[PDB]
Amino acid sequence: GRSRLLEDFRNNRFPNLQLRDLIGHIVEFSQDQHGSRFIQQKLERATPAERQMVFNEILQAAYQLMTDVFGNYVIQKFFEFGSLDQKLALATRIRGHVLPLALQMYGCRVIQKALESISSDQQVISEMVKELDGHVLKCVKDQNGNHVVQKCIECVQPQSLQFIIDAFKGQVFVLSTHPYGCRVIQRILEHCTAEQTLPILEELHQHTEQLVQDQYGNYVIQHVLEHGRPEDKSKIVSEIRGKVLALSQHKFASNVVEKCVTHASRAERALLIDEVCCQNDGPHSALYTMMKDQYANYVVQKMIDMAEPAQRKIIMHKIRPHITTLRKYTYGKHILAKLEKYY
RNA sequence: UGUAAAUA
Repeated sequence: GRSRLLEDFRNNRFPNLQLRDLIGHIVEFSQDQHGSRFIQQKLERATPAERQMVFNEILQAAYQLMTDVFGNYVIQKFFEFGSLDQKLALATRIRGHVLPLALQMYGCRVIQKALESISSDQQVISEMVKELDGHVLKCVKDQNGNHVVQKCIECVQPQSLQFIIDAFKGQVFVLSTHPYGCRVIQRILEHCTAEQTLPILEELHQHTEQLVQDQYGNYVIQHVLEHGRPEDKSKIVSEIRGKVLALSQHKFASNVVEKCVTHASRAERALLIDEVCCQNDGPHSALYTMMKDQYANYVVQKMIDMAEPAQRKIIMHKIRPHITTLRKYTYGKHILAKLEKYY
């Protein structure tokens, strides 16, 4: 039941209310949208004794607030402004309940806030992260849990995350096409050890042809091209070779092709470009097709940018006559710029 | 001229 004090506050009868006046009422106010915003605001100016007064009360109902639409922000504010003993005490209230919280709309924010707020070497977060063991795939696919999984990878020591890696065994193809999985895979590639990522990268290479044309998979492949080891870059490039023209005209894979052109060796780059500028297969100039394609024109620009002088001259000579052509097409109207300021 | 997730 709504106390008179909260009713009175919601009616603006206490225009200069001070945190101290909420003794006994902290939990009630935290579950109220306006009272919660009030407590959030005052915690940022509150003295330490005042924070502690509020803390003593929030600790008593911590789990309840953590899953509350408005109270979860009060909990988060102590992960922001509390001392370590306070944070650890609150995290103690998460422990035992990590899985349900991680799947809960509000609880999942609390968990991420703790992970960002408490040093990874503290026994808690260790205990907290292990609670996800046996539930990793369910969390990864969940709209709330997938952020919790990403935050663990971002904040915790990679060695303790071996269970996540094992969880992904044989699932890297499927999860890379997944709206959240692809994000989880990318955090793994950024944060885990070369030993842990070995099996991930293996499965990525196995399905590169399929992943470069996927709405989410294309991002995972680009990530390896931008941040991976050269030997993995080289593997992805070998899958593109022979398929430049087709993949260049593809909404998703066109992007992968650009990254291949950028991140390949000079030798590899030259062979990719050769496939476009200096070959003959059909009554059409591969370059002509690409120039004015909505997606491929971007690939052509990267090639012009990255080409050796020789290959660039040929690309320019083969575009030169098609000025009027380009004119009509929207997409040729950056290629034309480079042409004019080259001749 | 072109693609990326859950609170008041």
